[PDB]
Amino acid sequence: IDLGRVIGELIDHRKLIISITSVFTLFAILYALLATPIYETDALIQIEQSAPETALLQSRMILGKTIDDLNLQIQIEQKYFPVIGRGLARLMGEKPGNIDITRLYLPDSDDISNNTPSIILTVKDKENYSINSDGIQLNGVVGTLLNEKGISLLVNEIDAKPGDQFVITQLPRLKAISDLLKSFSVADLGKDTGMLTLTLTGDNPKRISHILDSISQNYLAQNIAIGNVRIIDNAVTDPNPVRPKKTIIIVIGVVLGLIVSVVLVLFQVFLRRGIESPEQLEEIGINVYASIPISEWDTLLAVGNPADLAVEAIRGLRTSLHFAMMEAKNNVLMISGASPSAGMTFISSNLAATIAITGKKVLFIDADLRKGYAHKMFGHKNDKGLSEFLSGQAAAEMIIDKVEGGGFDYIGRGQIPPNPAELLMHPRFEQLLNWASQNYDLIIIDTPPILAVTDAAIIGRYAGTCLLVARFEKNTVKEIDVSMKRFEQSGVVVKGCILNGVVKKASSYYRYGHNHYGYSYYDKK
Amino acid sequence: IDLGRVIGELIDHRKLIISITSVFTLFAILYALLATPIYETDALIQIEQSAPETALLQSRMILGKTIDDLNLQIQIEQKYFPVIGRGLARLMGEKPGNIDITRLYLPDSDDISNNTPSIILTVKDKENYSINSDGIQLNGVVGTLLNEKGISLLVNEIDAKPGDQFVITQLPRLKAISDLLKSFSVADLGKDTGMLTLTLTGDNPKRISHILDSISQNYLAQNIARQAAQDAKSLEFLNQQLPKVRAELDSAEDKLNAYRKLNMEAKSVLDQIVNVDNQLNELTFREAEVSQLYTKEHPTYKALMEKRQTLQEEKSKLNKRVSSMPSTQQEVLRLSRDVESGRAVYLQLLNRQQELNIAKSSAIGNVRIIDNAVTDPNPVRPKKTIIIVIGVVLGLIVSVVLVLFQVFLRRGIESPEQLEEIGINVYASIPISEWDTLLAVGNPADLAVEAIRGLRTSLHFAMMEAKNNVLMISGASPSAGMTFISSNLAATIAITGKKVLFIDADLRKGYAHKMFGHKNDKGLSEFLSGQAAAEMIIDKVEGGGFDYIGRGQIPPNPAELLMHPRFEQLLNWASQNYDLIIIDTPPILAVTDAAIIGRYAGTCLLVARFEKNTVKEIDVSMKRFEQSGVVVKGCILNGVVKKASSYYRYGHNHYGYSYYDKK
Amino acid sequence: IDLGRVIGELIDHRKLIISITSVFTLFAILYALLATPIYETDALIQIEQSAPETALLQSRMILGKTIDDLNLQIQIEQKYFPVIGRGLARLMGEKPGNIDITRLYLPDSDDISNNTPSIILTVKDKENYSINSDGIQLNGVVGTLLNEKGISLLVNEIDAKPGDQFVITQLPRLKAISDLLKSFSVADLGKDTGMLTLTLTGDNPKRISHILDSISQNYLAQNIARQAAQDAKSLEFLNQQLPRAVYLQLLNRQQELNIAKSSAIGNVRIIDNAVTDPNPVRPKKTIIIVIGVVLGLIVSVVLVLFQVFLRRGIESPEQLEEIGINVYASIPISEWDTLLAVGNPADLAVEAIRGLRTSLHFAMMEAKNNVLMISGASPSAGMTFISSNLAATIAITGKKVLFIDADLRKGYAHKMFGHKNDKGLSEFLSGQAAAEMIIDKVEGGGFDYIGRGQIPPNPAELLMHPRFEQLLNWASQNYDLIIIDTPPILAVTDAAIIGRYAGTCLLVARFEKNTVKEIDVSMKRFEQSGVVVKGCILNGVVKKASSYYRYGHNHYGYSYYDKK
Repeated sequence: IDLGRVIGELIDHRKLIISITSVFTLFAILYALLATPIYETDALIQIEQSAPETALLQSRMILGKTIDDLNLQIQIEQKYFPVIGRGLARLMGEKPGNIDITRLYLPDSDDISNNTPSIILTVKDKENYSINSDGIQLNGVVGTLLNEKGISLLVNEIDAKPGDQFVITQLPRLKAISDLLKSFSVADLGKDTGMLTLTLTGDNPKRISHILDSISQNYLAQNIAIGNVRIIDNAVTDPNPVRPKKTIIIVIGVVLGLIVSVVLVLFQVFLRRGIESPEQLEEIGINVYASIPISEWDTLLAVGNPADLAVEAIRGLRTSLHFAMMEAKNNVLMISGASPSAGMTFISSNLAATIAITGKKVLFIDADLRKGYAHKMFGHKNDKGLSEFLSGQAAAEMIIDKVEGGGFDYIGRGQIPPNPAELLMHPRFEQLLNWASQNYDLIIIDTPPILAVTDAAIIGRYAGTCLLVARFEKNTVKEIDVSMKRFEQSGVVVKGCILNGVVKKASSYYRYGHNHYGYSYYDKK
Repeated sequence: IDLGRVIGELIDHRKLIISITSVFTLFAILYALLATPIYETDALIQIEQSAPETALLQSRMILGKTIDDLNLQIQIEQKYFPVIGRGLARLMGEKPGNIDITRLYLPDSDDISNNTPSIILTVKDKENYSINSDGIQLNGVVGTLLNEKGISLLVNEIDAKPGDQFVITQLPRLKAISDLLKSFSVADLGKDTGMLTLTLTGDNPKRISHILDSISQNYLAQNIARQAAQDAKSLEFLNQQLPKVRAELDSAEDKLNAYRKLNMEAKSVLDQIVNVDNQLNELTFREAEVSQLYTKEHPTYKALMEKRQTLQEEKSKLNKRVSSMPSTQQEVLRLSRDVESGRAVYLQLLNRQQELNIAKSSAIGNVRIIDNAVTDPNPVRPKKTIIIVIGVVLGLIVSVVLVLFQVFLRRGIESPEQLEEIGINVYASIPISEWDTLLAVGNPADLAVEAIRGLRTSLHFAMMEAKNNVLMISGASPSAGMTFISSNLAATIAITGKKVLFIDADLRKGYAHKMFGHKNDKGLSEFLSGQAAAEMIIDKVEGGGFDYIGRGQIPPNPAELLMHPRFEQLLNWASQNYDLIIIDTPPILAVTDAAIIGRYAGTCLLVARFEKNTVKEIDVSMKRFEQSGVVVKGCILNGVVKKASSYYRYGHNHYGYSYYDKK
Repeated sequence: IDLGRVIGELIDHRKLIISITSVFTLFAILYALLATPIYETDALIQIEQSAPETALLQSRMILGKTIDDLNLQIQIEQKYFPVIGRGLARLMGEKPGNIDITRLYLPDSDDISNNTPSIILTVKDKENYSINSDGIQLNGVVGTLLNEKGISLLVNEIDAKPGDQFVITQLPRLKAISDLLKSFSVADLGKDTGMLTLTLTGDNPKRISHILDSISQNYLAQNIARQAAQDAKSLEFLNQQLPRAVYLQLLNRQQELNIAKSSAIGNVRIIDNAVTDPNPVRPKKTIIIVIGVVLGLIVSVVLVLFQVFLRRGIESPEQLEEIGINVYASIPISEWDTLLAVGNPADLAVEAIRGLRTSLHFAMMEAKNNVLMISGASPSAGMTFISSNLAATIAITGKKVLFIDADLRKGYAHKMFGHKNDKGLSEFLSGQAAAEMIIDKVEGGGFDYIGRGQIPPNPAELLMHPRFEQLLNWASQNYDLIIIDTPPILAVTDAAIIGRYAGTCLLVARFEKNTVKEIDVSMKRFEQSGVVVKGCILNGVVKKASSYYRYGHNHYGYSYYDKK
């Protein structure tokens, strides 16, 4: 692999790379916007040490006293149904509602697992509200305390709009202490100075500053009730959130999308075996006679769009065949796919059309007695196709039908017989070929793939020329070689191959200095 | 790839390299010349340790005093419309105008995000000015304070030319402290030494030294008041006053609760008066401290009573506004004023007690300011020289990687050597002519015409021992110069006294008829489709000497017209009247017409384009011709350009010398 | 590459190498002898610490007191127009004049263009002088102060010659402190020890020692003042506390504090006062010259290496013979309108052409006819020099030689031999001249020549006329050898047309200018047109040691005569 191969592969998969990278960046931006901003407050404390002050500041004594003072065991969360509701609600601009609760006793359900009782409060106005723990509806009022259903609850100053729901949890005191301890940090900036820097993170900037001030003053009061701790700086909140770090999140999104795109591209590059250029077949010693491009398009393409790029390639194939087919036993050309859906009847029918327009009589036999659909494609008197002639119940003149937008006669397969391979072994097939080799200038035979069924091997003994049809990416070089060796093993010589369905690729161009797709050539008018 | 290869590539792509490098250095130069200069000031403080003092100097407590005295919450920015207007105005010598604001209080929106209210002040003269917060136009005069629409402002000593605009922000005290702290630095410099090296950076050299002087003197006066605080009565005074103020606050809170158990203008004037009361109380305490540690005739004390008189006038106006509003909201406003002023005084006295307690128990005695703050007039940023150097180096690296990519990603033919390696005979390398008449006729002394004459002499030797005198010339891709080559070759072989017929068998995009002047009726199409004879389709080129057959009208079936026996009849007839027939044919990788025609031509030549075709393309064309029974004699490389990379990779550039007597 | 190759390359390029190194060294000596010498003074301070005293010495307080004492805000520079006038004036022995200014007050415009005001003082005699700020001339005298135009100046002791100019700048005190601090350096020789080394650099050896003594004395006075301030504060408190045993005790304490206050000498000791080192510390001339020499050598070697690796021209006949191109001669450079073979028959290039003639006699037998077409690869390859001199050397041997100049585009053999320029080869080809009107006699020659004639508009198509072949067939029986001169084949096609009629064809390759691939391309382009080039003549060979060490031979040839 070289630089040109790498860049060509990247250019080919530029849609996949761009899509995957943009999906990753979209997810990163969606996270950075919808992630709740977590703020930071800090306070400065002077010690006259600082090793035991840290362990006493984070003790459950100070922290629990702070929680008791500020009633931090009453958790209130405005209710948004998804994991994205809070973020987008902040993004639009709706101010998040808060209700001040000072006295809360839930019935202490204290079941096997859920140690934290929780209710949902629904705001009905600025004045009254409703409560539902487990569907039990209660109606309450700001001011007047509520003592009903094992519920004691005191709301002051509801600040929200009606319809808002709030999950209100009475979490245990140690859970609250652990929650405070998780976001509270004590450090010493100088490592030798008496100063301690207290830090608290949280989503509500005012609440965390109040909490850190309370921590500072609880520590101060504990010391005084003596070695003079003094509060240098009270807690103030940085208004810029410290998390989420939007820029690094987006950058990691972009970089990770690039890495995933690149690794998928290399997996696809090293895991594809199909044909990529005619050079791959010509290395094996196989003569490629045309590389037919993809046509973006029941009429024949060589008729509904004679100026199409694929029809031009097929004309090139016709001129190759006029030279390859001389010094052949007869005017019979057997076209065989390598695999099903190799685009082989497309090629044979359009080749019949382009050879017919040159003033030659062409007969298109559809000897795919298993899945042949030429009759469907050309319109049809479906009775008396090839099977009926082979099984003895038709004459040669009764099975030939003329294509309207054609110029070539054709013979349909007929009814799908139960024994397609054994009808073709009848001498009537060779009699039909010998008869048609006098009334027609060219006979093109449609055959099933040789790696599926043996029918093509039987038919190809009576064919002067035999051409395989490969699909551009679907068929492998080894499939073509296996097909030609299986033809040889049965006494049939494949003259060469027709690569079909070629698409424009930069990897081809850089790997093999030609892409093999072909130029468009007309004066635009 | 060797040294000569790389040198040749650099020489060839010198234009791209120079342009990219010059663009990068231009960007670096304009950045270094337009970025705002950042000056640095430094002081030297002597300490009688010093790590607690380094951490206490950078505390919000010490810095907040500097924001309070120097009004650092009033941000004034001279308004330049672009991101570069300030720098280019500095370059043109326009002195940055400045205005002095001693009192600014905005309507204090406090929305979700914009915590910093902003207004725009336009200068009209040396005396009056205009203001527009949110489109509301106001007219103010320096001196006389302005109280309008919940906006209090006092602008003094305006020193800008008329028409100058300024963005005035009242950024919050904590934001002011953060901005100050981000640019402030304190270092002991010895670890034992009492020597503290304070530094401060900023874009105004006169202002940062005032800030650093304020910081140094704040810390100095703090440590001095530490010595006199031990015996001072202020401690006991605060210890007695704080319970009284707390009791008054509790009484006010109880009264507010009893009365409770939202007019826009009422709340706005309440906020105005609360702010005025905070400023007045803080100014009273600052006046006391200054009168203790400074003199009355000191300029600071003069600023103090001037600001006090200003605040008193503002409070009087606010009280007059209150007296005009109905008593129903007046009662609520008075209760709110009492509660908020009690809270403010309680907080201020708590801060006073905190500062006094911190001052008292400081082990450090005499502190002395050795070097007052002085600003280095050479900006510390931008570092112009390194900026321009990085610009040059970055431009060079970018140019080198672009050139390396374009060298490793190119596949087009670089010399006839590439073709002749594959066993393809090149018969001429036609150069690019900088120049509707034929080049071989308009400029018979051209360089490309000389190459084409060489091609003529090479063809006379190639075309001997051929089947006939028919020469088919086919491109490899469109726009390979195939018709240029064939037409000028007909022009050169014509002047040698030979009868040349130029058939244009490109029935798809043939334009030789337009290029030679057209009796376009009865072209090759009409003859092929049977509606014309040979004698009526041959025309004569005026500046030529060779006859030509045009394509005619574009048929719907060019490849099927060309297979007619009429084409071979025409060629067999013309091969007896003419010494040479040259046929213009479409490319073989586009259509198959050339493959059909080449069966009737005794010699066939492909025209490759210099950089636009690949060697693999030429080989694919020759093999596609061979597969149809046409044998391509060789190739004509076309459009060659002079390249040093050819001269170092191969020994020859294949471009060709110019040879005439210069006159 | 090997040792022999690089040695030969340096030997060949010795002129470039020596010239580049010489230019670099002249730059080095010019810089070393014109850069202003910088002297360094040193003083020794001992502390009985050492970390804060270093920062105190370099503080704006001590330095500012020094500048106020010595008036360092007045900067005086002798005026020389170039960046080299001062250096050359020092070289010529001109003692630098100085003026002593004790009081200066400039108008202090302090505008954006000029922050520090400046005037120019022109010395007219030992006493009087003139001043111009921005063109306004004012006359002053030593002694009598000048107070005019918002300018006050007191100049004392002018020591200079008349016509000397001095740029006098008034520096802001902070700028003077910045300048002083830049050159002043405090160090601790022990890194812990109380010993402090003070150094100061500058272009005036006496001034820097005065400044460093001022700094040291200000620092010492400040240090002893600190001990005296505490002692005087204690004494002042005792005196203010004076109201009988306590009275006598306080009197004794007052006397003790007086004696301790006056005994100032304390923490700082000035061991060495500043003295200037007479040898300037900068510019370090010898190392500068060494760097200049080495840099010139490196630059020369790099340029030589680039020229060696980027040259593609022919360097020996063996390069051509590697492909299989027969080289029949290598013609050296002749150091030299008459022919070389006639003006200087004993030249080295003419001897090489004689060797070529004897080689050609063998090469040209079994050829179709006696026609020899000589073509170049490039113009200016020496085609006509070789052709004409070869014709001369073959004509002195008593053979009929016809020299045809078939270069119809830039042929100048007629201008070389002297010309009856009418009826050249073009005129014969154009149909308007006979064969016999175009042949002319070379005067100092011995061979006939046919000039090209008037430059035709179609040189390549005239040569295609059968008249040309008729002329060759006719001349092939009236002459023993026809030498035809053509344009180069990589320029035009005329040589390929003419080579159809020549029995022998030879390419002339210029020694350094042409490339081996160029000669191969030329021969293959000849073959493609049915013309077989017998071989090559390398021309313009020069003597090179790189060839002698790379190849076993230089291919330039010996001179061979008996010197008398």
